[PDB]
Amino acid sequence: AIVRAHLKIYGRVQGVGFRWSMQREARKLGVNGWVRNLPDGSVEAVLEGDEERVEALIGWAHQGPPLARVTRVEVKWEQPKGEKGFRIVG
Amino acid sequence: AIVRAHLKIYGRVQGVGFRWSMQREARKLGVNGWVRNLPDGSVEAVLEGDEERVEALIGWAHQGPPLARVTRVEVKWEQPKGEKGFRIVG
Ligand SMILES: [Cl-]
Ligand SMILES: [Cl-]
Ligand SMILES: [K+]
Ligand SMILES: [K+]
Repeated sequence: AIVRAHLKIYGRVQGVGFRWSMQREARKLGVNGWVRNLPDGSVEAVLEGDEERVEALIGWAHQGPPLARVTRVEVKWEQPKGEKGFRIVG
Repeated sequence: AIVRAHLKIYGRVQGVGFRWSMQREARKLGVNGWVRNLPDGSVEAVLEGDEERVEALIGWAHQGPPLARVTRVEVKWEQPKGEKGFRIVG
């Protein structure tokens, strides 16, 4: 089924390539959406596509790139909005 | 590469078949470890195996079975211990 996951990711997650690496992984998986930094130090993302591929990216987001140290992820499931491509937006 | 993720999972996560569904998904994916209910209403799990399989299960854990509502997952990455099979402990 097609799903849309809205994430907030916490930890040592800025300045370590999280957004670029997420985008690379989304494009490999065929997941559309976006990622951005928030001013509290967290990362916000929208992941939209086939449930298996979205879940794969959610799981990836608990590890992140080598220097990320994620402590927690929050997911809110949403109705698909027809995201096209995976973009870094902030 | 082999990884080990230690999770605490919060929300409406007990009394919804979460442990049974996680066990099913773990066995499907070939992830080793365990899951248990905690007295504060949260779920604790250890997931160990190939990183792609573990990541798929972590992603699944934010959806859960149909009635599950997962509000957050806390994660700690650990040194693998040699878990074999997945079981429910508590
Ligand atoms: Cl970044
Ligand atoms: Cl259960
Ligand atoms: K990492
Ligand atoms: K659910």
